[PDB]
Amino acid sequence: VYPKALRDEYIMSKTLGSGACGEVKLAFERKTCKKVAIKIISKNVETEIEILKKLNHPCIIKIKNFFDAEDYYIVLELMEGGELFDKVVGNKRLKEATCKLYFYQMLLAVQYLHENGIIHRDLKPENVLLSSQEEDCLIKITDFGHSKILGETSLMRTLCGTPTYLAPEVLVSVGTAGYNRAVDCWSLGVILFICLSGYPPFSEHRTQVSLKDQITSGKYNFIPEVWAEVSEKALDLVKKLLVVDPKARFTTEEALRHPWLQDEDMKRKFQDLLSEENESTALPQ
Amino acid sequence: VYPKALRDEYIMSKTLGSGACGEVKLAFERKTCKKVAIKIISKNVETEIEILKKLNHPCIIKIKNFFDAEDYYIVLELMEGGELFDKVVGNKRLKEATCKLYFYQMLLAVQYLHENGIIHRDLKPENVLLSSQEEDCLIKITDFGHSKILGETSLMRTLCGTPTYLAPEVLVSVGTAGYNRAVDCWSLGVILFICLSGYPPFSEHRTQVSLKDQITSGKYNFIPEVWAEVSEKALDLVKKLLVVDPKARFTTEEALRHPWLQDEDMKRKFQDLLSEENESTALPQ
Ligand SMILES: C/C(=N\Nc1ncc[nH]1)c1ccc(NC(=O)c2cc3cccc([N+](=O)[O-])c3[nH]2)cc1
Ligand SMILES: C/C(=N\Nc1ncc[nH]1)c1ccc(NC(=O)c2cc3cccc([N+](=O)[O-])c3[nH]2)cc1
Repeated sequence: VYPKALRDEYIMSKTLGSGACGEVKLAFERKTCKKVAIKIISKNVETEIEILKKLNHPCIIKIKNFFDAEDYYIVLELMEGGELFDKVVGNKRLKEATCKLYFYQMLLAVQYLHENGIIHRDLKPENVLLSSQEEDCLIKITDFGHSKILGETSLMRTLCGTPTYLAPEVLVSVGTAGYNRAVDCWSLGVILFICLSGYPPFSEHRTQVSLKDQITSGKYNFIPEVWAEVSEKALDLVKKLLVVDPKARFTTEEALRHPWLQDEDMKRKFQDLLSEENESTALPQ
Repeated sequence: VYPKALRDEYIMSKTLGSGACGEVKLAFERKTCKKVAIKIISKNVETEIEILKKLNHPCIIKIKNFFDAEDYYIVLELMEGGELFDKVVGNKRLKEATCKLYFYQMLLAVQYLHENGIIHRDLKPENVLLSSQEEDCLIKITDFGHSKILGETSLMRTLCGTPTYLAPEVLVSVGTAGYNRAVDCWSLGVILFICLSGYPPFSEHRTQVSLKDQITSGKYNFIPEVWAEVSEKALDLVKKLLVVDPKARFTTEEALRHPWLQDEDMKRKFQDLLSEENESTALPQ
């Protein structure tokens, strides 16, 4: 049975989805009679909730409520469009315009995370939720289970002293430290590749090369026929995100300044979708 | 003034030492009238205490009491010999025999840490305490302020899934992961070098090469005249600990099996010092 304090506030309904350690249910908030989603995580979820309670961005999910019972229950706003995964599965692909709208929002979300010292580390189509069943909708990033808070590092503390007794490998790691966030830009690149083409850049399908070797050489699977209808600009961005050196890789800022995203129609549609979502209280002047 | 709960149990006395964020005082336990040391740390000290409360080895300091007040107060057994630092400062050097006794204990201490999933990360002569003012004494490792508990890593969790969306640098790091403990073997190597020779292997004294370059090339400063009186075996061990590749570096096990430590007289003296320290309760048979 559901925990009493959850049943007290919400009437639980049908299943909307079902992940590995969890499941998502439709619920009705008793006070308002409005629909919510409730994510169940079976037994640092509590610290995932505190990360998410701090963040305030339209393209990142918000926690409405939380119950820590036999299992964890996370209440959030309904995302009726479901997962992005379902739009790209089975070689389905989105219009290039729709890819741009979605991707712009993802970049804004992840930029906001990185500005706020948070790395997601598990960006995938499964973790991108769509607001509605309409093509032109808002998206939100979810599932912060693998996320990490950037702070003062062990390395930074060590380098304040004299390294008389310090191991060489620690000194060598200074070259590449502080680029953990680049893992999210790589994932975005892979997500963009999938959205534009309907297939994954790295995959064991009809190849001899190991997945690991595909990834570390950066040699994505390019099938000209699938890509011919896609613009050069969109593929150019993909290529700047799938750079194997994390220091040369495009950051979210660099991506947002890329020609592919200098598209005032797309941006207008995003802004229009935002005000439509919003319900403010009346302003002076 | 000292906190009331500390004054309740102990009478505070003279200063024995004074580190950067702290100071060490002589105290008398009221109940027993026996001497203790009290380390003051001015404001994860509390988790350093919990690490130390779990460990049980004769060459690692034990916490007798702890007070978290305006400052932190850590009560421990008196180590009347003081810091090892003071035995090696000003180009002073220990007899080779004394170096072996001390170093054997350090290896046993650090082996015990690594077997128990703890890396110290700040092994230095300042953090080695001596039991008595006699040459042949027990030593204890102290100051676990930079220590880290080894556990299930982010990497291990990532590698359980398929790396479709995983950045190449994460896959590359698999080659060298799980060798963090080797930093302690390097420090031990530096400590041994200093003990045997009376001077530091890496240092900015009369050289053009930067400290960092000295360390990452592993090119220690070898002065033949200082070393001529030291055995080949002792220097051979030093060289196997000051290896720049952390995977080729000697572990504490490898060091303990080194010819330099196959010395039954040294080991006899260690065992004799242990039973002397100990006060058991009577045994059946
Ligand atoms: C925060 C979180 N997971 N965190 C963790 N932490 C460790 C494992 N999961 C979520 C994971 C998935 C979530 N999914 C949904 O809200 C959702 C999925 C879904 C599928 C179809 C339809 C809807 N819907 O709201 O209409 C849907 N909503 C929401 C939250
Ligand atoms: C646990 C710890 N420090 N932890 C942390 N954590 C962040 C910064 N320090 C210690 C650091 C140093 C300690 N030093 C001593 O007990 C000590 C130093 C010293 C010097 C001369 C004589 C004695 N003595 O006990 O007779 C001495 N005892 C003891 C504990």
